[PDB]
Amino acid sequence: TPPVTLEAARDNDFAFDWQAYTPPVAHRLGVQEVEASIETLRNYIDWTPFFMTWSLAGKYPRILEDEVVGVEAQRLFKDANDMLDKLSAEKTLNPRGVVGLFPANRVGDDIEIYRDETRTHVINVSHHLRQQTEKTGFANYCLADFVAPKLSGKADYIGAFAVTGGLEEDALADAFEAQHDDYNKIMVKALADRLAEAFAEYLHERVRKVYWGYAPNENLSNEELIRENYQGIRPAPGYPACPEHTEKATIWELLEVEKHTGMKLTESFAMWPGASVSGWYFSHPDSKYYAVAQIQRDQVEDYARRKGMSVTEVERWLAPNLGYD
Ligand SMILES: Nc1ncnc2c1ncn2[C@@H]1O[C@H](CSCC[C@H](N)C(=O)O)[C@@H](O)[C@H]1O
Repeated sequence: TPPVTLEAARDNDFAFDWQAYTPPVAHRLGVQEVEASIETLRNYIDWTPFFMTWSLAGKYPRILEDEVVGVEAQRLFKDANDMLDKLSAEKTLNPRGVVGLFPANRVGDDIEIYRDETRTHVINVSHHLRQQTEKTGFANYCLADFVAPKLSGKADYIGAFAVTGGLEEDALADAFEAQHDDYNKIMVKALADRLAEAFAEYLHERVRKVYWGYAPNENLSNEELIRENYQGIRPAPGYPACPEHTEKATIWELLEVEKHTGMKLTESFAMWPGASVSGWYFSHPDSKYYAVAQIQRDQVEDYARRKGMSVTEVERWLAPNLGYD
């Protein structure tokens, strides 16, 4: 599909009657350190990516009864849960996280995040990109579109989070490495990954039901959570609706992530521990995932201005999304 100008894309933003809508008010404004036990998180694990890591095809639980890999799958599942039992009893891998909710409003392709409900002083800006090709019967989406425009005068909110399967991951994996035990090195890293993703799922439910509080009576099964049968999204920097990784630095500042969790960012803006998830929370009922995809030089240069970066810097961070050489 052919490219459009930045202005043409913005003229085709997500269309919504903000005058008739009351964005749900965040019940708990502020930043809260959290933790979750392995016992708590194991009921929020999505096991299917675990089997994928072990190069086995099929959806859990059906994979256990499969005819070619079911026996192997059952053995992997037993070893995994045996290791979860031990990590749990010995408290040797300890999931940690932090959550925050803030007053927020959209301005253009960005989301202003305010110190307080006066909505004057901006403590941070969450910057977003916009789809920039010809859209047939649909908006040129930008994640900012799911927050009320400041011009509408509607009180709106944004959340963020960072969670990890635990700071101990490297020590446990490295010890299996020193033992030449590649099986259990793979296993403990796969389990840390499951616990991080389970914590992201559990904490998102906590946010919808309690911290933000717009779905207090939600009652979804784990399978329904895996199918994303809830209202709102938790998009993560680096993923297709917000591919620009340096926005993780804004999450780290907003939530004081390292102070509250021990989690760190690298020079490439990768998270440490490896088993880590971070992202935003959007409440809007029409919010959804999509791909920004390829963008043009006008949007790159505008993003650079808004970020305080040179055009050269932004072309490094957005290299995979450049629709030009
Ligand atoms: N287009 C997109 N833009 C931003 N984030 C996306 C995205 N598509 C998926 N995600 C992210 O990926 C997560 C889903 S994958 C994680 C849950 C899954 N049950 C598992 O264990 O693997 C989403 O919650 C969101 O954080």
